[PDB]
Amino acid sequence: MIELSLAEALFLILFTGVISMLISRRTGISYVPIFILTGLVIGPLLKLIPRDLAHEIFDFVRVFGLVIILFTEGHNLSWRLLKKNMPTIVTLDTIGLILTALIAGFIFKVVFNSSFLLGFLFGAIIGATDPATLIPLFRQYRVKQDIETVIVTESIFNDPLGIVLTLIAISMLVPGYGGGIFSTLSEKLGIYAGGVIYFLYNVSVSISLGIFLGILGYKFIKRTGIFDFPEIEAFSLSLAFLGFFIGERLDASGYLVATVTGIVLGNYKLLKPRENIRILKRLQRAIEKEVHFNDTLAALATIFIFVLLGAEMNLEVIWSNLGKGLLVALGVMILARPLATLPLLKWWNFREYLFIALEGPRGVVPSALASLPLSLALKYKSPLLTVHWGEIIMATVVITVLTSVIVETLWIPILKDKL
Amino acid sequence: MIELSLAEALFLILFTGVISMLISRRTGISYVPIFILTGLVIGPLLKLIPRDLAHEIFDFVRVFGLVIILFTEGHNLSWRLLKKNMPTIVTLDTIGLILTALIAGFIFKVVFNSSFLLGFLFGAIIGATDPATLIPLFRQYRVKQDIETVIVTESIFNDPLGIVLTLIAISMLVPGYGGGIFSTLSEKLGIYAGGVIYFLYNVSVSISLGIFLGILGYKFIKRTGIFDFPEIEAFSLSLAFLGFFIGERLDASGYLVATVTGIVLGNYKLLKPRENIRILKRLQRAIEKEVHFNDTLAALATIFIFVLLGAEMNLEVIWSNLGKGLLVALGVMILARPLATLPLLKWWNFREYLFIALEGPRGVVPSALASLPLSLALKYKSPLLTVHWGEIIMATVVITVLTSVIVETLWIPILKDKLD
Ligand SMILES: CCCCCCCCO[C@@H]1O[C@H](CO)[C@@H](O)[C@H](O)[C@H]1O
Ligand SMILES: CCCCCCCCCCC
Ligand SMILES: [Tl+]
Ligand SMILES: [Tl+]
Repeated sequence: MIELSLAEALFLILFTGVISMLISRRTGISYVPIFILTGLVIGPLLKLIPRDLAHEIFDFVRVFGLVIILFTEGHNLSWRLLKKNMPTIVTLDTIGLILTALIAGFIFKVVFNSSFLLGFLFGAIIGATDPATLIPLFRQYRVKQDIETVIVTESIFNDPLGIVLTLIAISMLVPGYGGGIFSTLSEKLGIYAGGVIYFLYNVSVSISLGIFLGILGYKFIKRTGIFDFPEIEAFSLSLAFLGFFIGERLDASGYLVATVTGIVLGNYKLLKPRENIRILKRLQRAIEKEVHFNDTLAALATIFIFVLLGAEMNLEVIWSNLGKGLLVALGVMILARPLATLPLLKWWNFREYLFIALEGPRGVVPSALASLPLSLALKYKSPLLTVHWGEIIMATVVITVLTSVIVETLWIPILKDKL
Repeated sequence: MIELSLAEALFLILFTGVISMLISRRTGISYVPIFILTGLVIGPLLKLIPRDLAHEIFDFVRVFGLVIILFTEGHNLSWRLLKKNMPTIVTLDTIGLILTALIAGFIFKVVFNSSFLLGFLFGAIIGATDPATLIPLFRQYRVKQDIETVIVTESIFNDPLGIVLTLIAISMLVPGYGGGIFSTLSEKLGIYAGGVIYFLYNVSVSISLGIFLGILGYKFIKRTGIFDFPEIEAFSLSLAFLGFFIGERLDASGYLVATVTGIVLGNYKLLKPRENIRILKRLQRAIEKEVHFNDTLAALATIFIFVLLGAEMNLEVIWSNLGKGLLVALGVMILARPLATLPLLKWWNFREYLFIALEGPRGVVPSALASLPLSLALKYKSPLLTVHWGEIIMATVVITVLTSVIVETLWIPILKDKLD
């Protein structure tokens, strides 16, 4: 605890996270458990970074980090690969996501003895997936591309869709956090109906404003000539955060807005420019630079998120509920997940569907949403969501992230040969 | 009291700053008064960004910003051009800087009926130079590459040294700031000898540590194979701040350590000859990626610094002493700089000397250290430095920056066509 409380803590997270990243690449082991372990070392163990600083930093890193993460994830998306295998993807992010959210919710409620709403909070938090761990092994194991594309795309589209479900599941238990459209719509049309209508509204408006601001920004780049350093990176950053803030100002998921914007800018090629060659080549250069910068920021954000999650956990609650946590984990990675991917069996084989379903692990987004109910319960004390359930949900999320990551990372060589 | 949301405030500053940057590039107007006027619009006038909130943000933006900016700036230094023009820039960064701070401080002391310490604080603040607002007009008029090299390098070295001089002046006013060594010497030798010996200590230790960390980092990159995304950027950032914190824990200028580190990293080919071609390729790849990211961050930090400076100022005190601040500013531009640059004509002609001694403006660093004594006054209670004197210092720094940038960027063609 000799270090500076604020600055040197941040720098400690950065430094140790970087070293952890290096040794992760060198070892070949996943970056998730390495980062979590690092946080565990500098956090709970060595007591260098107490939970207070962890929360305070995580309150900013949540917003900035998640926004930039979803933006860069939007960038690394090719719409053609999506269109080639659309139906098997679009439905699972529309239905399968909510389905596994409900099954995880129930299977959480029946073991931790709570409300279906809190269980649904856990499920919504843990909704998004992260297959970035599997990719380094996929490329060297030469697994089929047709599944990699649909899994990665699935993650790209479910990441912001897990935040909105978390945002609404929270808004139910705490009255203050929800406001504007949700309050009135829910007050006039009940919880369920008003919630579904609010969901559709949020998604539709987010996609609309996303495409709008994406194309508008893309045209603004040409109209005023933004190709050179440092205007492109700065303007793109400001664009993403513009989408987020005015997307949230009219009460809608600005995260999904930023994601869709990243999709638009990421696929400028298909925007029908009818423009000259010079402009498009130099614009390709500019977009590449911007992608580099923002992806660096997203890397730093990823590291910070995982390390903070590792340094914000308390081993007391976790060890107190380890068996239950593992039970929930295996409950959502073996039971909830395949039964939520049933419609995928329509266009896919038995073993293929089994693979795709069973495979998906949880990562960045659930890690960044884990401490949210806790941190919110501490500030806005509600009898439905207290500190106890905050610790419970968070611990369960961390447990499931770790478990899913390690287990699903380790069981692919044999499963490849079996199929 | 804080009104607008923090995240929305930060975003507002970023957005308006970017738009202002575009407008500044297209119009040809220097980005300094554009940013300052932008912040001025969103700051005092509209009260979108509360002055207290501006303070709280600035306290972070200066620490992160100055470090990343100086570290990046260190890469833009050529050791060959440094060796070819050593005594000149050495005379500039040492003698010229200190003398400038002293005489400008004397002017401020005379005008505002100040003490010697407050004046020296002002001079130390406006000691640094930022010729980045002159580069376009330099490479458009095809001015001599020599004087451009000299000016730019002088900026590179005198930017952190200006913070040290400010650190000195700050430590002499508030009891808490002066840490470790400086205190000992100060209570043993006195403020003069203590300040000088601590200056030498800070400079030497920061430079040596910067070289050590630069070489160590280079060897680590070369060894472990830190060549590709995203290892190089993250690691270089971690190193850039490692130098800062380590340097600050040794009671030295961490900014100077980061700067020297950037100097070492920028000149990677020089550290080892005979090294394989492929190695130089990969190393240049990594270095270019790093430079891209960190320079982008430095640009954002510059935007934030200038805009925040614009949003922080209060027009009351400024307009109350506009003539005084302008008088001090003209005293710095006309008297201070050339009088401190007089021994430079031992290697250059009178015209070249005059150009050099009339071009150097005040930009980023003095703009980030503008409200530092004011902030400290609001933080700690000292019988020497008060609040309103911090207001005076800040406002005078603002006027100085604006006038220096505007005028010394404006008179470039008239001055050049007469001199060279
Ligand atoms: C003005 C000097 C600051 C550096 C400007 C670099 C402009 C080009 O930026 C380039 O972006 C590329 C995107 O892939 C990176 O791979 C390169 O490393 C980077 O140099
Ligand atoms: C309060 C102590 C509770 C102990 C629970 C430990 C769970 C370990 C499960 C191992 C499968
Ligand atoms: Tl994802
Ligand atoms: Tl400079």
